Amino acid sequence: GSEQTHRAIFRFVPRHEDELELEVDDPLLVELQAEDYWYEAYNMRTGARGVFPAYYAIEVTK
Amino acid sequence: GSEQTHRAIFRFVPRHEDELELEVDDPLLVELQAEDYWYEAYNMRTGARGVFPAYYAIEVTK
Repeated sequence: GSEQTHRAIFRFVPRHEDELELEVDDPLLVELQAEDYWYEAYNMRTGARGVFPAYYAIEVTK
Repeated sequence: GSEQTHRAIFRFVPRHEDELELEVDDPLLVELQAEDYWYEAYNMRTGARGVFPAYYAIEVTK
């Protein structure tokens, strides 16, 4: 119950405290697709939670 | 030497004060391509300066 929703496609190294670090192909569970084009999610590989630029991830087919 | 170096390909709405807002197709002059995958640049359309995620722009070969 509650599974992967997206996948990171680009390396994202945070510059800000609220951001989620991403490594290519990281499995993601996106909680919100904010209006300002930022995604709020959990990185299923690292377990960390944070935000990142929307275009850094693609949708995974349920 | 203030010629265009890149062009934004994705919409980027800042969440942090040091970021540079981007609209698809904005011509950019990237001053620094930082090691943490963030670009420091000048938006030639708005005249604003700031940083943004590297993968949000492509390099012009003109």
